[PDB]
Amino acid sequence: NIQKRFYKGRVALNVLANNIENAKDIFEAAEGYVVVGVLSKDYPTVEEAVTAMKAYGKEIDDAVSIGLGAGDNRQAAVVAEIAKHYPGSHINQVFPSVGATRANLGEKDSWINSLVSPTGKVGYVNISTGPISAAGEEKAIVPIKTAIALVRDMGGNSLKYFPMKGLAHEEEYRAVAKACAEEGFALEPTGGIDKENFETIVRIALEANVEQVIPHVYSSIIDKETGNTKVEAVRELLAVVKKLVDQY
Amino acid sequence: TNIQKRFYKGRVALNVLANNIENAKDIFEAAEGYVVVGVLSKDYPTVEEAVTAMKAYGKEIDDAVSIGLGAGDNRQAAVVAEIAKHYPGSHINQVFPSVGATRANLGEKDSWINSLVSPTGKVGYVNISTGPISAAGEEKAIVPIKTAIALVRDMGGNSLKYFPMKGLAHEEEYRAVAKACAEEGFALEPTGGIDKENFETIVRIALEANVEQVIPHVYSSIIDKETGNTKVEAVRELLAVVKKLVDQYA
Amino acid sequence: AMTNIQKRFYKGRVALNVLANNIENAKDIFEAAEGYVVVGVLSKDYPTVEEAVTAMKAYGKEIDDAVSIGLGAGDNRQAAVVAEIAKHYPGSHINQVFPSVGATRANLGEKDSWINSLVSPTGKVGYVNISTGPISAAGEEKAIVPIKTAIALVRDMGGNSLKYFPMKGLAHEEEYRAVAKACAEEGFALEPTGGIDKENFETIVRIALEANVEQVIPHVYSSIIDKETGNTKVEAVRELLAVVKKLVDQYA
Amino acid sequence: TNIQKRFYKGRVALNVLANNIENAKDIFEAAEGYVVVGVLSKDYPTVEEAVTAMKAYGKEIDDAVSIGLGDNRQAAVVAEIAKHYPGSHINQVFPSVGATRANLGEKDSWINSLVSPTGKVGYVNISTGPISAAGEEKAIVPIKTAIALVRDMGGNSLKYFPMKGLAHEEEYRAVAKACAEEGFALEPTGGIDKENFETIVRIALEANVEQVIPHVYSSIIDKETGNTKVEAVRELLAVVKKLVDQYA
Ligand SMILES: [Ca+2]
Ligand SMILES: [Ca+2]
Ligand SMILES: [Ca+2]
Ligand SMILES: [Ca+2]
Ligand SMILES: [Cl-]
Ligand SMILES: [Cl-]
Ligand SMILES: [Cl-]
Ligand SMILES: [Cl-]
Ligand SMILES: [Cl-]
Ligand SMILES: [Cl-]
Repeated sequence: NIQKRFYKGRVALNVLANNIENAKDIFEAAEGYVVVGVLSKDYPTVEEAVTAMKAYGKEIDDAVSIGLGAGDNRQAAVVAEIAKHYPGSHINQVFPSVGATRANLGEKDSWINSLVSPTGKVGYVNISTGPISAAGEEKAIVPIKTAIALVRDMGGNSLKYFPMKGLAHEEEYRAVAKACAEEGFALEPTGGIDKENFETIVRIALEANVEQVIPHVYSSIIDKETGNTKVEAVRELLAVVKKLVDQY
Repeated sequence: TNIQKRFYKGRVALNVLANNIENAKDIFEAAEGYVVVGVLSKDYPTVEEAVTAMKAYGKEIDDAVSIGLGAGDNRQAAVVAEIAKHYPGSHINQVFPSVGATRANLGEKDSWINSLVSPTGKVGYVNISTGPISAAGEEKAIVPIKTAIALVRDMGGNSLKYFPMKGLAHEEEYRAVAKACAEEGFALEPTGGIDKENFETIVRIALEANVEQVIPHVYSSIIDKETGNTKVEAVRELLAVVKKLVDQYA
Repeated sequence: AMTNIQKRFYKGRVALNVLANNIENAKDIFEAAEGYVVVGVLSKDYPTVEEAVTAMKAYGKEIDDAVSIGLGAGDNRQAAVVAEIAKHYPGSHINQVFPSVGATRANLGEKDSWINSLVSPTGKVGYVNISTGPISAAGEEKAIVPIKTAIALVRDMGGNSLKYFPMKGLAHEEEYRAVAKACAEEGFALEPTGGIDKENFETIVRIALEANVEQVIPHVYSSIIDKETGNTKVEAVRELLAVVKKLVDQYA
Repeated sequence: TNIQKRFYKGRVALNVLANNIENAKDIFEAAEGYVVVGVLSKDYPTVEEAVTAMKAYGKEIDDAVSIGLGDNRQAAVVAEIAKHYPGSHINQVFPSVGATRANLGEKDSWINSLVSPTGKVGYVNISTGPISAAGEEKAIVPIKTAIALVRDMGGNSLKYFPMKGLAHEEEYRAVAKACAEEGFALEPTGGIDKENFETIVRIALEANVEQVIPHVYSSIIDKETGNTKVEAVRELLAVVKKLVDQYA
């Protein structure tokens, strides 16, 4: 399960894999403190996504993160369906699909995040992150702790805070980290995270006393030519995680 | 059978409770079938016993069963979600955060699921924090009505159950809910404190706003406490008000 | 001889305003606050002026008449009811909508009380919305006016403070500071209301005292009410009093 | 004995001052009853003396007395007089309207609300009490927002003062249009004389203000006796009939 993937129980990386070969190199470079993203959108049917994800899982101790694909809400229903057949270790989901996904897991255990977004209003998140809700003229903009309580009632384990646009919403992010710490809830900062702002983003969460943090680092560490997530980048991220977690 | 068969001229269906299966049959007759009959999960100690009972009701009333929490009791949300794996009924009462689980659990079966959202004292806004953990929070998620509608659609729900209304204590709020539902093409289920003296007003507000589909819930106000039965004459009276109003506005 | 409400301000600067579930809760609150509180009793909770008057007198008998007469639920239809209650019972403090202040002061007659005036944030620093009566609040446009012009009108109508609502906690912080500074310059009192909780209370009181407002009445309602018992939490009142003392003890 | 009897064809009532009871009787006759006669609170040292006087005037002219300020320092005096004598018509400053209404109790009367030209078409100055008029800035508000406030305070009309004759004509016409649209009465005052009276009343009538009370003070008063000139009242009534007969 996912609890094995947190360095000292505090931080697990989430990065994408180009293919199974890349997944294996990533898992090794992270010393196992990682869940590896496999994207539902890369496969034409639920059936094919399941078979692929089981194949990844076999090589990396089922440390698979089931992905939408950069938070793409068109894939929410697909991910909910996949959960009937494959739990992975970690599941990315939009806010309104968390309940369906948890129900679909049935007797299987997994960890499900809930995508909520910056609003420009410190203290408040946008929970309207499914297909119909994201197409609304207005969004449901709610205090962070009220979103956490709803995610709990729906069977989720964390907030996926996306799109962060790196540090563009840093003040808002600090408030989300504080609320998560106060409620004993996990946090997954995502969007525009790179080797340069990674330390800051993870430190903010640990300094706030968020117990479990899963930073997501996607295209910024992907080699454009080969498409592979770079093993040296994964090393560098892990080095940061250790430096920070050892102190906090 | 699809709940759509239960709406008079496609516009209004009653939701009332039944005390036993005979009472349910009498109600279904009195309403000319334009009703779903509430059977409460909280009246059964196991999901299995609730399922067995609900199927027995459904056999006698063309499956026009409304699966109840029990006065919106949020502790029954998980029970109702589990019942949906085994019995879809025609109509399911659920709290906002449990709609998605309930829809998923229906599996290959179809049914109609409402979503409990509450008055806030703030015209234009509803409280969606109606599950066990969310309702215990110090603050609630108070959102514009249409944003709640959109979320309910993404979770697989069919309507807003607007509760507790306290009759017309929140009339201005309720008017705004009806306007939003009409604009969004979404159904509305007014509930709480509805009786023979405010039923017409409450249904009229929704129809005048051009809400397409309305399901008013009328519970204890029409129950004879001596027998425990929902009063058949009350159901006939409510049906007559429905036909008058639907004929006027449809 | 001191006015009743002057007795309710800690060192003359801050009086709490909280609701009570019943008389015993009111008594408990008044003790927890060391009397530096007025307790809200809402007119909307009574179906006649006479019943409200009886009830409010009964609260007053137990808490040195430290009753704050309320509208209830923000329902501006209660403004006329509050104005009529004032003919019979002054309490210590009266909540009123801007256009109903004058009738309320007139109806007090020979009786003494402190009357606030509801004005609202506008999204425009320096300006408040005074269109808070039944007809005016339903208008196509609102009377949006500089803060001091609202203060001077409230004074001509017989009121004592601005009730600044709805604050949404610290959402209108910049607008609120401008209201506080204008109140300070005019020697007028301020009653911040809406979304105040144990976490933002200190900042809300500090913004006002730092700007040199002399008398502040923060209203703390749902955030300190136990939803299960309906009581305003006595331990929350004790905590808020401790904050008030810590601030006020260094603000002169 | 209410003010509705004082409007010629239900449209226009004069308001002019009386210097003594004989002058009041003469004015009431000259206007054929289509007048409220002003008695100034400031002409008496106490409320009680004003009340005794105003009652004596009213006895002679069918209660057709307009209670006058004469001056915002008299606002509180007028509010107090209203406890004891309603007249038919009461002049009041904007912030004292609700006190005055409340003081009337069960007695009926018509209360105006003094609001002022601003130099900004569409906007009136409602800061017309003693403290408000002494402010550095004034509350300058859209006309219809003033009307709604006056209604919430229990007033019946806007007293638009000081007009300075036609110096604020564009503004006045906009006030008339707004009053007509809202079904509210209007009382033009300040510098009205025999030369601009027709123009001022025509503006209100073409705007379709239902009830208009033009106030004509010093321009028709004999300085040597203090009396309002009875022939001037007849001249004004002739203009009122000539105009109003075209609209009613
Ligand atoms: Ca099958
Ligand atoms: Ca038709
Ligand atoms: Ca000072
Ligand atoms: Ca000092
Ligand atoms: Cl981003
Ligand atoms: Cl229910
Ligand atoms: Cl109810
Ligand atoms: Cl100052
Ligand atoms: Cl608020
Ligand atoms: Cl003039």
